[PDB]
Amino acid sequence: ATKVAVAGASGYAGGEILRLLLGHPAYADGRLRIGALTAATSAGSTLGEHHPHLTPLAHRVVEPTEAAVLGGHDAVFLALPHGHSAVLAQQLSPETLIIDCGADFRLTDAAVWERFYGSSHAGSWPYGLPELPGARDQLRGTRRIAVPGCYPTAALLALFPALAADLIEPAVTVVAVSGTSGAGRAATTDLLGAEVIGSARAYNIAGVHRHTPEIAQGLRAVTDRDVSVSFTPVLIPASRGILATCTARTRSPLSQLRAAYEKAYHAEPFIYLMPEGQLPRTGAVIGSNAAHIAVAVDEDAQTFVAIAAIDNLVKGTAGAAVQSMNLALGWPETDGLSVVGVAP
Amino acid sequence: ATKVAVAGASGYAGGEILRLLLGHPAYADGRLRIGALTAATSAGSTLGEHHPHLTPLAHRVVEPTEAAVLGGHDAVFLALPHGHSAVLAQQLSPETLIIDCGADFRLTDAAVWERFYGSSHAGSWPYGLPELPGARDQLRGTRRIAVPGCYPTAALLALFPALAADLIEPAVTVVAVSGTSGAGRAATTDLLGAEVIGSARAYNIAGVHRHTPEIAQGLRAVTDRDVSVSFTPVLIPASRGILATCTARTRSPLSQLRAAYEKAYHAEPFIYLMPEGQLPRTGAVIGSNAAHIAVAVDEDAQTFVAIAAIDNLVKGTAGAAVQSMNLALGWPETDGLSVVGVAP
Amino acid sequence: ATKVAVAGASGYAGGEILRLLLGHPAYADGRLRIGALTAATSAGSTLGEHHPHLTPLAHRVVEPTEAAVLGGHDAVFLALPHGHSAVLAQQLSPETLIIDCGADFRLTDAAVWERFYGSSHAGSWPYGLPELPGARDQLRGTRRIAVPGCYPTAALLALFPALAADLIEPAVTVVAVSGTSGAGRAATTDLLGAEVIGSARAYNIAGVHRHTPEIAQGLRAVTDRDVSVSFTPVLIPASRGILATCTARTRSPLSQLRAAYEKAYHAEPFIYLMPEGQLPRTGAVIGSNAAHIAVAVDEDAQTFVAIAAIDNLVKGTAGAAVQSMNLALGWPETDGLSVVGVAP
Amino acid sequence: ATKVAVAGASGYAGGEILRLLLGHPAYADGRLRIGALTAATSAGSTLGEHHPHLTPLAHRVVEPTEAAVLGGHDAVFLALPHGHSAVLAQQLSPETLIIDCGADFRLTDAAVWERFYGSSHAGSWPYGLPELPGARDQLRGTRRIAVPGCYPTAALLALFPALAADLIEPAVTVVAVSGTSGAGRAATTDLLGAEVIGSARAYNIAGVHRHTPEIAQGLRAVTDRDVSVSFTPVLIPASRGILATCTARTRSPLSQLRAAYEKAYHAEPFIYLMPEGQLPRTGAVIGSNAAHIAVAVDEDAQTFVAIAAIDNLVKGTAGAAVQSMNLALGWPETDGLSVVGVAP
Ligand SMILES: NC(=O)c1ccc[n+]([C@@H]2O[C@H](COP(=O)([O-])OP(=O)(O)OC[C@H]3O[C@@H](n4cnc5c(N)ncnc54)[C@H](OP(=O)(O)O)[C@@H]3O)[C@@H](O)[C@H]2O)c1
Ligand SMILES: NC(=O)c1ccc[n+]([C@@H]2O[C@H](COP(=O)([O-])OP(=O)(O)OC[C@H]3O[C@@H](n4cnc5c(N)ncnc54)[C@H](OP(=O)(O)O)[C@@H]3O)[C@@H](O)[C@H]2O)c1
Ligand SMILES: NC(=O)c1ccc[n+]([C@@H]2O[C@H](COP(=O)([O-])OP(=O)(O)OC[C@H]3O[C@@H](n4cnc5c(N)ncnc54)[C@H](OP(=O)(O)O)[C@@H]3O)[C@@H](O)[C@H]2O)c1
Ligand SMILES: NC(=O)c1ccc[n+]([C@@H]2O[C@H](COP(=O)([O-])OP(=O)(O)OC[C@H]3O[C@@H](n4cnc5c(N)ncnc54)[C@H](OP(=O)(O)O)[C@@H]3O)[C@@H](O)[C@H]2O)c1
Repeated sequence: ATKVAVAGASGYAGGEILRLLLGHPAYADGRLRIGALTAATSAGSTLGEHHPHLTPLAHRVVEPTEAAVLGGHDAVFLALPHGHSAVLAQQLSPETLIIDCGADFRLTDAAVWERFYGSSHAGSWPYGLPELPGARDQLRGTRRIAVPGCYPTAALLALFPALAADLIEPAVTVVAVSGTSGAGRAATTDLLGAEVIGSARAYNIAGVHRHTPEIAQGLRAVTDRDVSVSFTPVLIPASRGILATCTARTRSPLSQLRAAYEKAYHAEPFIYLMPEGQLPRTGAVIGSNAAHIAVAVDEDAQTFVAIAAIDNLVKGTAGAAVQSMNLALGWPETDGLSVVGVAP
Repeated sequence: ATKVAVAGASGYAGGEILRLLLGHPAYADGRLRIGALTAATSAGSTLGEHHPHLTPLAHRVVEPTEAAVLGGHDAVFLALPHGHSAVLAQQLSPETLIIDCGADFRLTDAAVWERFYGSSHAGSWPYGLPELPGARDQLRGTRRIAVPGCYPTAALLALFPALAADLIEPAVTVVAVSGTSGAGRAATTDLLGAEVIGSARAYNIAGVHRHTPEIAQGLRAVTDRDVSVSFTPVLIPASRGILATCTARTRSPLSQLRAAYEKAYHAEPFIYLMPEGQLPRTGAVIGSNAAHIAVAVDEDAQTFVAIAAIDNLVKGTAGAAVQSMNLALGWPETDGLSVVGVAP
Repeated sequence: ATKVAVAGASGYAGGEILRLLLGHPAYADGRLRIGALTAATSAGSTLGEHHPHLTPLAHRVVEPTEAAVLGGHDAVFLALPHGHSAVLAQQLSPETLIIDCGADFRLTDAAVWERFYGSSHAGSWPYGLPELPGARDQLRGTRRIAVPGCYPTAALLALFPALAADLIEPAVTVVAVSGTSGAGRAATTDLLGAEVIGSARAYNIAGVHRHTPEIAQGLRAVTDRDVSVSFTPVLIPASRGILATCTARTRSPLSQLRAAYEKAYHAEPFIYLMPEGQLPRTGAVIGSNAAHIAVAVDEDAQTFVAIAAIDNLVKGTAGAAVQSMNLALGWPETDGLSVVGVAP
Repeated sequence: ATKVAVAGASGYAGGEILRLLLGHPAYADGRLRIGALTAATSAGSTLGEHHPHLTPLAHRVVEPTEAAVLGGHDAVFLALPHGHSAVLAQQLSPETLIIDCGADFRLTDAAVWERFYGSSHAGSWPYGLPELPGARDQLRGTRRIAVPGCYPTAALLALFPALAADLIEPAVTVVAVSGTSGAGRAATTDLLGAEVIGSARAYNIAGVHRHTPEIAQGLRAVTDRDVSVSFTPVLIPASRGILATCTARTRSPLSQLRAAYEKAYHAEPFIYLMPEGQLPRTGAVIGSNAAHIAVAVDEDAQTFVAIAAIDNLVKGTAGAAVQSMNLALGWPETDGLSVVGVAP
């Protein structure tokens, strides 16, 4: 049996990993066991005090996040803020499958990392976005996964097919709305319900958001040209969901762009291209590992437009982690990962 | 193979039955086929124009609700407004399993039906609330099921253990908040998003709500005493969820009340009694077939208080329908019905 | 010119006092000036860092909450958590008008205060609910005001006319839903947007909420029967608004109850009795100082039902404070207090 | 006295005009009277059945929308869907002040109008955006006003100072989120609460939205350069508010751009440039006629970023209508128009 530990089990990403594992077929038949659940200060509390939706695990006592407690598990999810997985990965048995939700091993340019995160670059692990060209093969049998950030997942799925086929200019604009669970459950006044309800605001604008270079990195993997990214995130009064509106200049006809998206995504089970006349909505993908995508051309503005909707906690985090865990373990990639949303 | 038709497939309850069937183990192993999907004016359209979250069924063409279309199915869900079940059930075989989400066959007193619904009584079918004393036995192998209303489900789960144990007075008060999907997807000005968002309102107050006699009927099934029900529903700015606050006068001690609930619900897989110090929240049960329940005693007011949270679309209707379907077909009662909520 | 200080200016109640003062006619004609704005940890920041909606005051620097800073003001609003007004009030001049939004001076029974607040009783000041029988006369020319809690404001307006006329039994039940701004802006995980959005929950149930004795106290002021209060508050996903559903057994006819509410409220400018066939909604009173009320009789359950909607930050706090301020200073009671809501 | 009629009084824009008129100083001192309130199918009903927040007018009976009904009024607000206004305005006296919230008289190019609205071009009236260069001159003493659309108001305020100073390129991108009251109150399934709540969706993308040429026309008024507009609107689960994220290739450093916005807006009472390190939020402007603006430069992407927040119903429509009314009547422009938002 694959014994699984979750570090950061009391946070939003850790809770969603547990939700997905509880529903995974390997948990049903005993090939996957849910072992130690650890955190920082929540140690000693029961899991139900943080995740009342996870009633089968509510009685579990949260433990300290120490190598000894996380030891003895074949797979370890790290659902912590960036800064801990580098040292934590080193203390663990190297045979252990380590799936890091944080950013520590995402970036391939050490100088880019130091500019945006202000610490020593730890390195890079296989990127947990299996639909990216080349990425799936690197995850088969791997023992190290860097799960993508939520906004990059939406932006890259929206944009890479057009850019890989040289059908748009490499200067892209991304304005993405997001529910507030993407910010984590650490209490701040700016994330308070009364503040968030009934309001929308852009934040970390004009290149300072740390996902900007992660989008750039993913796009550079499919083109020769110099990539620039204008990325604006906008917080909206929903708990989950990302709707990324992505634009770039183009002179290619719509029919060519449509065919490029059909070719890239016809055999990708989690990507759904909208029928003609329909557009994505975050409500349709909530609680699923799906991305819903539509493309169009603004002829007057000579601008390509791609819309992508994902659940930030599933395809944008925990579902990507479980998807990559499946590939790493040699299990069917779709195990435990529904494409069906929970709407309305 | 059990072939299933869903009448009212384009509505909220029909869409949620379909979501649950797609995840049901009998669908996965071919024991259950999803057959004809019918409606009224939406006949001729594709299901994706109504339920974009159900992408595996998006291509299905909605058919007319006609006995010729519903025939040849081993099971037929009726997810229609009340008024059509009697005729449709007359036209289907007695061996066909018919599961009615509407009210037509819920009430056992013709005079009560006439007073609250203004029409002749159709009769009554086994009530699809398996947790009620005596209900499960009536549902095993049955071919006719009347699924309960969503508010009675919450209220009856909150109250019947105390009342059946003679630990409270039979004059009960229920004030229940509900998300707006409980009203259905028919477009009215009062259900418009701009109206509902940011606002709460009680409606159909002081005994005019048709679920009042349904609550009373379920309580009279566990006591000979003179039941009265003060029921106030309150619409709140959520899409799903019912939180029923239920009260009754008592002089019994809390210890005896908690023991009554633990005895009644210990072996009930969908009922979760909150640990000491915790209270239910609708967010914890969304997308699950669970009910979360806590009880307390207000000594100064000599008042018993029971709180119950359910998802109105799952345990409040479509999950109850599939739960009853499982019992009717001799399948494991929990098949396809998770207790794990989709939160936050 | 009346110089006004606000202690706790960085909080929700303090911000709403300032919003109302900015729109008060005395502010427009110079009779009223907004002086010191004080807090605790927030001292040293600008007001716009806390209340970006108050742009005319955004540049104001928040000052420490000290007697020296607060001195030299004709009126001082205290918008602090309970337990600080006694120590702060005793350091101001007795001729200073002190208006306390907290509970410190609301309760008239020292033993009840100690039970529910766990500290020594400070005493009691004129209660800032002018519509209560006898209350308005105690406020005229006063220099001490204890502003009521938000739930008691709704429950008392819903219930006192029936109880004062001996038309209902004195055992009352109140189930009130509230937007999340009633909990204050101090950051807790339970108040985070992702948690409160899409979810509802009762809290502090079965008589432990500190507003239970405050409701009982107001009701005891209109009757000599023994009062008891079953009070359940319910957090819902809105930022503002309280909808109180209040019930009591009755043997009086509806016409008599209706007449008692018309008599009590016909001359009350902030109280609006719903037209026949209409019911209150919190969205209709947001941003106004109004209460919208309807009453009914559940004949089958021999139960009176009263529904009251207020804005918890206006008539439930800062509007009541400004309303009482007007009375204390001899200004027209409605000055700066609109009855028109901001909907949708 | 100025007698005012409102056509389309039962809708969202008409109701918000009435809210502002009720708080206008001319209404308080008798110089403005609220006369005929008209609609289509809601004629015969009372206004309270549509706008329960407008309790001082709740008793008013809605009348049919006929030119003879609207005659005899010194000022007429038209808050109807496109069409109607032209036919109605032709039958009204040329000495009547007509303020049209619809699009009929906004556009100055008949071929553009035909292409996006599919009807004959009625002409064009002075555009009701007083902050636009040259606009205030045209509004003084005018008897005809075309009020701008909500999204163009936000986009033009965000972009025109940069473009007028030739500091950015004329190919602009706008992605704007909007609360659902922008869609009007006509009941459709796509606007119902359960659909809108918890979901976000772009609509009318890639140049098909009718506000695209309106944005382009406003920008052409400040540059003789060729303007292109990529405009994407996104519906979010709020009832009010527009947050426009506007980008363009930059040819300038932030200091020059900030200075240009300071110069353009320091005089403007409704336009608030955010302090250093603060960004707009729609919650801060709800219920006010304010727009909050911030600008930035993404150096790595060489992209100018401008964020604008307004209330879609106030500065986006009814507030702009009343603002232009003041100017046309020779009244103080800010009369009845607060800059203070109703937050949280
Ligand atoms: N949330 C998303 O949508 C999303 C999407 C993509 C990627 N991610 C990434 O996933 C990671 C988790 O984010 P989140 O949203 O889940 O935040 P969160 O809800 O606040 O949870 C953070 C968890 O990490 C634990 N923790 C914090 N510091 C710790 C320390 N020194 N040692 C051990 N445990 C510690 C916390 O334990 P305590 O309870 O004791 O504090 C908590 O359980 C982040 O790195 C994020 O970048 C998140
Ligand atoms: N929604 C809940 O939370 C809930 C909970 C418990 C019980 N129920 C009960 O389940 C039933 C469905 O409620 P709902 O929320 O799903 O309403 P809904 O969303 O508005 O949809 C109703 C469905 O019934 C179809 N329909 C209406 N009239 C029909 C007719 N003459 N012939 C054939 N089909 C017709 C409609 O087809 P078209 O699309 O063509 O109109 C539609 O698909 C109700 O009786 C309700 O009491 C609902
Ligand atoms: N909010 C409502 O709906 C409502 C309704 C009715 C009555 N009330 C009552 O009004 C009062 C304020 O509630 P709230 O919702 O506004 O809470 P809040 O949003 O969290 O703000 C509390 C304010 O009090 C300040 N403060 C806290 N401790 C202080 C201390 N030792 N010394 C000086 N200032 C201190 C805080 O300043 P810092 O920012 O520096 O911490 C803050 O500005 C409460 O007593 C409440 O019971 C509230
Ligand atoms: N809503 C916004 O945020 C916004 C912002 C900027 C500009 N505008 C513009 O303002 C106008 C009103 O939009 P809205 O949001 O208020 O829509 P709405 O909420 O649906 O109301 C539309 C109003 O127009 C009336 N009406 C409809 N058809 C009519 C007809 N043949 N004859 C007479 N009256 C008719 C309606 O009366 P009945 O009740 O009888 O149907 C109703 O009162 C639109 O042109 C819009 O472009 C709106």
